[PDB]
Amino acid sequence: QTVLPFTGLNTPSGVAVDSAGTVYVTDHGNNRVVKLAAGSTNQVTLPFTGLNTPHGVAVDSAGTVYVTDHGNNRVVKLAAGSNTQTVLPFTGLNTPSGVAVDSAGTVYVTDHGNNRVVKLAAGSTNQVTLPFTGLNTPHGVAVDSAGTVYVTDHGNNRVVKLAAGSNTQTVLPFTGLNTPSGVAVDSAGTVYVTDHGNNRVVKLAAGSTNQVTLPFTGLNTPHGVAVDSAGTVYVTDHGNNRVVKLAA
Repeated sequence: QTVLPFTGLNTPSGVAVDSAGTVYVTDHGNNRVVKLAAGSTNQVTLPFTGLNTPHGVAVDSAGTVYVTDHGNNRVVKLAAGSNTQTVLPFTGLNTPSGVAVDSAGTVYVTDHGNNRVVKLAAGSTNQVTLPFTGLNTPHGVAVDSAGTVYVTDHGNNRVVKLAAGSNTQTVLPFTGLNTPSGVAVDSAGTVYVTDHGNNRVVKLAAGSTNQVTLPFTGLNTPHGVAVDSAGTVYVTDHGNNRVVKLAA
């Protein structure tokens, strides 16, 4: 386990990693989003403005960065190479937490306060509610290359998934979870979950029934998880104000 050379993090929450290995962190307690290029020792503050207790972070294939501005019940994005953020036209959000973006630019948000997950096609002004059932304070969301949507049903200690267009969810065969937070999915379909209440990260290969505990050490109320193209796993060790990683 390697501690990434971020500085000054305060209760960090969301984490994402893009195709170049740049790691994006929502520095929730400082109302900012920072990033660290692969192999770099100096973080960069992204020119977001007006954030308030931000939570989730995502990056799409064009390098646009999306942040759940939780305290303001909104989702904001910033194109790579741009100074001017834009606000996504979501409506009626309440303490939203996670955000994910698929290969078509569709944006998915866990509307945590309303026990629902909503999505917005790129350029649309009309969100739709995904047909999840029985969610209870959902936290994390991820979407894979097939458009399958994965959600940590935090209040119910389970992880559920919805195939693209599918009408009822599948409960993933995790076991023993406790207030799970972040979720990530790698290129092989392996699902990674921050088992926040148990201070651990677990993973489940696609179609497998037996989860595996990753060898992180000393985690304290961890929040987000991300996995890059090399299979390296990144975790926001929220209670310790750090981001740690495990190479495969």
